[PDB]
Amino acid sequence: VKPGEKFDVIIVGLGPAAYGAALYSARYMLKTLVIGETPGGQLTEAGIVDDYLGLIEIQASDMIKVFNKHIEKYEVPVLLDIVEKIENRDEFVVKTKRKGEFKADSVILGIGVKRRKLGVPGEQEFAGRGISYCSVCDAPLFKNRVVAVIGGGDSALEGAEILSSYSTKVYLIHRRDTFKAQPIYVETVKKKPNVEFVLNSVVKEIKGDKVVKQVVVENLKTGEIKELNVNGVFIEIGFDPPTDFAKSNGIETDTNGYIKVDEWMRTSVPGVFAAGDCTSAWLGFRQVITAVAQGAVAATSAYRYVTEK
Amino acid sequence: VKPGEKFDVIIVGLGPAAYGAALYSARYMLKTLVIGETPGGQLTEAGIVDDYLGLIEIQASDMIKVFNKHIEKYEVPVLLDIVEKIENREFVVKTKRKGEFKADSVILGIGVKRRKLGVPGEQEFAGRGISYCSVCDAPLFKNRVVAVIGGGDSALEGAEILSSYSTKVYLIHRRDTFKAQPIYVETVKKKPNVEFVLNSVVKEIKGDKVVKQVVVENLKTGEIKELNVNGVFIEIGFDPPTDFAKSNGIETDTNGYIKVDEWMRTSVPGVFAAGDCTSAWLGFRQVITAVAQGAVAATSAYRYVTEK
Ligand SMILES: NC(=O)c1ccc[n+]([C@@H]2O[C@H](COP(=O)([O-])OP(=O)(O)OC[C@H]3O[C@@H](n4cnc5c(N)ncnc54)[C@H](OP(=O)(O)O)[C@@H]3O)[C@@H](O)[C@H]2O)c1
Ligand SMILES: NC(=O)c1ccc[n+]([C@@H]2O[C@H](COP(=O)([O-])OP(=O)(O)OC[C@H]3O[C@@H](n4cnc5c(N)ncnc54)[C@H](OP(=O)(O)O)[C@@H]3O)[C@@H](O)[C@H]2O)c1
Repeated sequence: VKPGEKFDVIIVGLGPAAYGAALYSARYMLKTLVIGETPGGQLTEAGIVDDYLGLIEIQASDMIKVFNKHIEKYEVPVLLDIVEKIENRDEFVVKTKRKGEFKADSVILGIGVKRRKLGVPGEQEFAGRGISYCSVCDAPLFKNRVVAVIGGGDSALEGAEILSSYSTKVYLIHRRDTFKAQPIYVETVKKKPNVEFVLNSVVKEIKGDKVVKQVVVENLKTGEIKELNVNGVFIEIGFDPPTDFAKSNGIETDTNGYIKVDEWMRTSVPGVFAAGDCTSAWLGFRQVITAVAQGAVAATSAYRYVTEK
Repeated sequence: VKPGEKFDVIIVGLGPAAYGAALYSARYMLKTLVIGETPGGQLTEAGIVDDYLGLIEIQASDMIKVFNKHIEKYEVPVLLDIVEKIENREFVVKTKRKGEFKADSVILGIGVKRRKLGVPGEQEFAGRGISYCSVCDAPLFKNRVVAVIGGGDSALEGAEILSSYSTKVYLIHRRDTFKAQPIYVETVKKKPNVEFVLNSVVKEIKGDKVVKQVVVENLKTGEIKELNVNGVFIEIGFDPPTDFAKSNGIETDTNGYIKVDEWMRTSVPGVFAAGDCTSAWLGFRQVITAVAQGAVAATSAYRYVTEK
């Protein structure tokens, strides 16, 4: 591909939603270009994926390999870079951090979201070695083990509820006295015999040997520091939507800051579609299967928009 | 399993949506039971599947096998039978010949039934050049001549994508007008390699090992023509499970599909649905989206049960 050159559609991102959209866009014979920074997106920080039907207990690394090979069978050009802006015109102009500008009749955003990190020692050290950011995804991996879940929202509460059906013991560590998660989940989890609430507390450090062995916690009231032996730590403290990219490109966001889409993945800007974690659809529920399917839908909406145009 | 046993969730159907919901249901630790008549559902009539990301050019029969192995890894019991009734008494699911089962929730993945055409050769050339899905199989017919039967959105969109891959397309329709959206008609109309064959019907499909011709009859003149084609795409629609829905107190939309909101919730609390029996992404009949809706319906089933 050459700086310049127009495409029927340019896909921003290289996570599951992006591959999903790429596969369908290429199969509809739209001239397609994928521009994204990290191949696999969040799959780069996953370990074993067993929630994508048909790809049994597959290594995330292998999942990325086969997703890329699948779109490469259709010869979709993939540029590894960052999209800086998406300019409206008649036709779209998409600027990258290096590779230049490209034109397109439609654009599909699969930019994902940034996971919020605790920012404490041991966090990167043990990522993928006892630390997970997805309870629904990795809970089955902790049957009869001891774990801690960190946060006080719907995903931390639902995480603890799921982990309670697998783990011997679950510590729900949250920094406030109260929870913003739905009261229903709170009441539900409190009633669990193997769940212990550790309120007004924050994690100070995550320790271990080859893997996680303990979480050091500080009670923010009593200043008291204590160590809990755990086999795993699930960080469920939320995400940062790409509200700045959206606003910066004239794209409407919902009341949560996510890219606003309708059923068929259409954004507020005619000709611009979006898929995966960056959208308002199925907020909360972030899985590979749903992002890949939303990509197929976004690609379908772009095909209809381009062919009708 | 045994009649009378209780489950957290019972999934009806054994298609991609059902596999999808069973996978997430078992992983949420919901005691799960799948009751479906035909394993793989519509996948039974497909050939190579190359639109489900990560499963490259896989035979539909092998997609069915790995889908089943994925849920059997979680020991989800599968009962091969037909669900006759779903009653709210918790739920009591009545099957045709295996008894009744109890459940706190139910996920419907019953799909739709393809409208049969029924013309000589249709059976003789199954998998032999006859397809029931233009978007799925178009890439397999690059530089080949094909015919598309139908006059709706499916047929027109099919003729549109096939016009891009194929040499030429014969759009054969029995009416003088189209049931497809006007925008679809004018778009196809502008494709130089799409030839409308209106007020016409297919009389039969011929070939040797594979399809080689289609015999069409003009309803207004009785004239007959043999058209040489390498492929025949039958796009005449599907019949939703309206009657099943109404018989079970489930609301349907204006097209007769089971109505669901964004979370795959039907009009009945505790009853969810996924895949092409639902009103969501109506007409988009893809394995990938059906599997995803199953994950969503299993998640809504999970939230419902844990909160009950
Ligand atoms: N309907 C459902 O079943 C469901 C399930 C899961 C998620 N969701 C949705 O998805 C969205 C995001 O879910 P979410 O619960 O992950 O995000 P969230 O609603 O933002 O809650 C996460 C919480 O973690 C805490 N936290 C943040 N940074 C922290 C830090 N550095 N150290 C310790 N604690 C920290 C915060 O609590 P404080 O700021 O209060 O201290 C924060 O609000 C929500 O809008 C939610 O409704 C829905
Ligand atoms: N919005 C979109 O872009 C889109 C795209 C694809 C599919 N869809 C959805 O998919 C659903 C079903 O597919 P569809 O729209 O193609 O079905 P459809 O709306 O029923 O149109 C198919 C047509 O095939 C003709 N036909 C039926 N039986 C026939 C036979 N035995 N011999 C010859 N011709 C026959 C019929 O025309 P006559 O009855 O007039 O003879 C029939 O209306 C739709 O209801 C729609 O919601 C939507």
